[PDB]
Amino acid sequence: HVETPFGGGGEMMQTLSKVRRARSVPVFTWVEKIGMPVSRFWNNYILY
Amino acid sequence: HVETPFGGGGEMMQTLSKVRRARSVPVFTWVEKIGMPVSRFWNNYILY
Amino acid sequence: AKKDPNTIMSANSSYANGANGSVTNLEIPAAFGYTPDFRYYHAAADYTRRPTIAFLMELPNCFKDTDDAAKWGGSLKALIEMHSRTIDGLDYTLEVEHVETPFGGGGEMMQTLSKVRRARSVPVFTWVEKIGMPVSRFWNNYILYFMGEPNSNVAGIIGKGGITPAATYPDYNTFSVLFVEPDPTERYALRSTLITNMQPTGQGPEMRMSKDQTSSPEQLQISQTFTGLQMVGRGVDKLGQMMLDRASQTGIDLNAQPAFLSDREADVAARTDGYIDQLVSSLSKPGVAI
Amino acid sequence: AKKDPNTIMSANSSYANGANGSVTNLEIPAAFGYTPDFRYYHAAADYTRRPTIAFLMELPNCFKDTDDAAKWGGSLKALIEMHSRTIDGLDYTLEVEHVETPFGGGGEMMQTLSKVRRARSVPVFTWVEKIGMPVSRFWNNYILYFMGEPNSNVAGIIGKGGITPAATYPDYNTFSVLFVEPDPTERYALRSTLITNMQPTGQGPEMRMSKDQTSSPEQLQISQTFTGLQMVGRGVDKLGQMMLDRASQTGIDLNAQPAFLSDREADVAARTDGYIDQLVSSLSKPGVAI
Amino acid sequence: AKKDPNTIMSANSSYANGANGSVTNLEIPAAFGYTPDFRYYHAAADYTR
Amino acid sequence: FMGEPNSNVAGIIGKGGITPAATYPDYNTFSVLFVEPDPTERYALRSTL
Amino acid sequence: FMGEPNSNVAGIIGKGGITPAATYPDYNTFSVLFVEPDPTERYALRSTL
Repeated sequence: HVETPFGGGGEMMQTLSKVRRARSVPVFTWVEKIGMPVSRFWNNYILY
Repeated sequence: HVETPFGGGGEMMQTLSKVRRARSVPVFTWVEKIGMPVSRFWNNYILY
Repeated sequence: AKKDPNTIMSANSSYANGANGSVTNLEIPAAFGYTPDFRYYHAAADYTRRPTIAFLMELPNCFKDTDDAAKWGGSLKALIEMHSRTIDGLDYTLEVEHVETPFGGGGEMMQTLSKVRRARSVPVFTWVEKIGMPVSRFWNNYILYFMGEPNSNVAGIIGKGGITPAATYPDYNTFSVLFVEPDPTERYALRSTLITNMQPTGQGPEMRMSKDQTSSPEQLQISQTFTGLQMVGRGVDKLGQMMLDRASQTGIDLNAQPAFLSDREADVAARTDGYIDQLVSSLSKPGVAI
Repeated sequence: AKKDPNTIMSANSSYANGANGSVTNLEIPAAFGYTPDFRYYHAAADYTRRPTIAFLMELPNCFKDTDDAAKWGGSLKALIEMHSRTIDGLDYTLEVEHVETPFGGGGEMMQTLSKVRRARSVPVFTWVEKIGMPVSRFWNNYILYFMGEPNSNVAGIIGKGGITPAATYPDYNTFSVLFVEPDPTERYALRSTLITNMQPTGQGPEMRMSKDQTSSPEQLQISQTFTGLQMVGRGVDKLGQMMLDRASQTGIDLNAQPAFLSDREADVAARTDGYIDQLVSSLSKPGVAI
Repeated sequence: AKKDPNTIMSANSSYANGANGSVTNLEIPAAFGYTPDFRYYHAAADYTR
Repeated sequence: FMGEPNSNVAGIIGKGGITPAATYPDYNTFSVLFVEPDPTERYALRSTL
Repeated sequence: FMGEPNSNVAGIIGKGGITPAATYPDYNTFSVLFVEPDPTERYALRSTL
């Protein structure tokens, strides 16, 4: 919103300005297995 | 108020200047119900 | 029970000039020398501070232009003098300033007096709210009608016709108070300060609202701060002593006052079922042969 | 306490001719030789500057043609002497100028005395503004009537009749002031100055206006610089000492002055709902027995 | 409260000619002499624009 | 002869004419001598004042 | 003896005939000697003037 004083008393008049939305940042979590397949999968994905 | 020295000793003279009043910023609180009536109501209110 | 006749200053003079009550000699052999002496322990009795008494000395002239100025004055007097839960902010401590100049190069300094000053008092009264919220009403309306109104910054009283000019001078909407610290017996004044030009500064009553039905209802306390021009010296000590000379206590006993209940109400008597009624009406009276 | 008898000049003479108070002896050893000596620490007490005093000496003759000369003179006197918040711009320093020729081709030079001059004083008074705007009105009307008027460039007083010729002379619309810089006790005058031919120059009061309802009302600081023509010497020192001998301080004790209020107000005493009133009327007094 | 009767100019004359409200009397003792006097503190009320 | 809880002032002061110096210990304090005697109670072995 | 805030001048000057040299330190200053003795309070281990 935006404000402007409604007289000198200390009150404000508010006018809608803009509306937005949040943003997602996904984060997954795993536990390694015997032989470390998860780390191999992701590292080789990135590398190749 | 305002201020002006009454001599050099350290006493002070004050004169009334202005009067103002505080402001209200209402804040309601609710608890969600089966379905999601409150969240749906408010989100759709803002959107439409 | 006897003490050294030189324990009490023979006459209040020199630094003790103008004092009201008895003062210790300050020349009796005191402790913290080679050894203490039990012949002079009466002089080791110590000062202990006591609560301050505040007297209203003047009223604003704005009350005259209102209706029921008597009520306004009475409520102001009661609030300042009797309802005061606490009072703070009083202070007239001294302060001294010097200068420096090297005395050679070793690290020794020479000093010469430059100025002497004094501290300021910032009165702060506190109260606890009563049913009907009378204190908040009183102070809010004082500020709104005798000082200013937030939206226009003009006193509401000016709406009434015939308000005299010179309503902007402090005496139109300011008052005075006299503060005295007494001795334990409340017969002699030990300190005083005469502050004038007082009216609220900063915040007023709290004025907050909220809903929580599981919360326990709570008390309200009112804190207000005031302006002030404080005066001290021997002229005000005499005034404080004169004010405290009134409010004498001769003939007063707080342990022989009559009970505020003189007797049991008439309904209790009407009931006729209790301790005394058993003896009066229930038990038989055959006489005692035993 | 005791100090060396030779600390003070035995008699004021040579460069101390005309000095008023006691002047330290510069022949006593100082602290910056081989090593400071504690026997001469009294003479190390330092000079410390104290505020100057303004004494009005003469009035403009234009006051005579006005409706009330006493009011104009009293207002000018109070403004110069008692209402002056600060003063600045007094200076009578010396300044020496030399002519220089080389003493060979290696860099040396012979320097010879050529001239000696003195600085100037530009008094600047400042005040703080009061209800009704008396100071600004006083100064603006002074400039408008006893000095030029912007639309005609002629004095407003001459609108009247009978103003004598020679109205264009300094004695018509100028005054004089004597400035004295006293000692800590204000019994002896250490520095002095006598400036004549004084009237406003530069810019008068501010006189600007604006609208803003979200900004707190503000004070008005008034400044004014004046013309002058100063004198300094020993006759001026005698004049300053003669002024300072007056305004005696004997009998004055500000810690024993009576309070500006001697007793509580009559309306305050009429409410009978205070601290004293409860004792006087509310509580019973059956006596004390034990 | 009580203040000295001479605090306010009784009549608007001399340099106060044409003044509308109440103009303080300028011959009252001020706070910047030898010392201030508490009997004349009503006359120290300041100007606010 | 000591404080009273509600007012914190001695009740004796309700009698006018009580001299000043009522705050000193001699007004409202006393003294005692303690002795430890021997079995025959003729000689003092320990004492305190 | 030192100063008064409202005038920054000693009140004693309100009498007559105070010495013109009243502004020197010997007028309103004193001296003390500090000594630290031994356990027997017979010898001065350290001193300060």
